[PDB]
Amino acid sequence: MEWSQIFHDITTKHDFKAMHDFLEKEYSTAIVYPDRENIYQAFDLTPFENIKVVILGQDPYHGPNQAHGLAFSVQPNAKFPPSLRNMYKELADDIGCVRQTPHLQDWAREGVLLLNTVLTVRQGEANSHRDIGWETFTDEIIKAVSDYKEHVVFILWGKPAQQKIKLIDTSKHCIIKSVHPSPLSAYRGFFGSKPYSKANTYLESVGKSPINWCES
Repeated sequence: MEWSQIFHDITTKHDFKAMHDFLEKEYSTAIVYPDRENIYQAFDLTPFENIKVVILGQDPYHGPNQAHGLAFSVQPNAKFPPSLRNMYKELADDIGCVRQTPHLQDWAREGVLLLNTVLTVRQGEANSHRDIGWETFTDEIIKAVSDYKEHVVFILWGKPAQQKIKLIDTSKHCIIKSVHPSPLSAYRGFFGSKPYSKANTYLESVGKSPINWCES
């Protein structure tokens, strides 16, 4: 099973023509992030067969040079997000490594699908592309991962991400949940939650190799 087949099935099931037309207009008319060639970078770097972990995000970062198609990741020489800083602090406390690389392409290559639920945003306007169709698309992605894979870890940070438990078959997959790494919630259960080692313990228990969350 490959993403091309899944994407085709989704675009067959639902009519995305109005969404495609809107995004065409938006990219030619406004400043939309990430760069268009990166909208599906999570999928490009983590082929369907390689998925071991899914981490859900929100919409992309909306500042220059930040977003590049992976949830929570920023490019080098971009403003560094507080949630990512807290993810890295917990990683250092959990696994032990201090990451210096600001982007998460390492994690994607290891099999971590870094899936925003909304895949575009206008510059400087958080949530500007909410409710245009992306949530239908990314729900169907989540469901396809749950349906066609076995023994994947779904890491669901924050209540909105946790609503997606309805799309996940908990008899075949692991769910790790906690509050979100944002400063507004991190001190009430994200720090000390050890999601990275919990994910690896699960993967090892089902005969899979762990994620290398550290610098490569």
